[PDB]
Amino acid sequence: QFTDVKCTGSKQCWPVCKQMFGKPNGKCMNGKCRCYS
Repeated sequence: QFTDVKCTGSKQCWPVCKQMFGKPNGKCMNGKCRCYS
């Protein structure tokens, strides 16, 4: 899924997603994190 927090690339989005949802991977999109499956 998507997030509503500031990201600075996939790397920052990995822990951020891990925390929010629990999908330790993901990518960033012009400011917000994205998770994977």
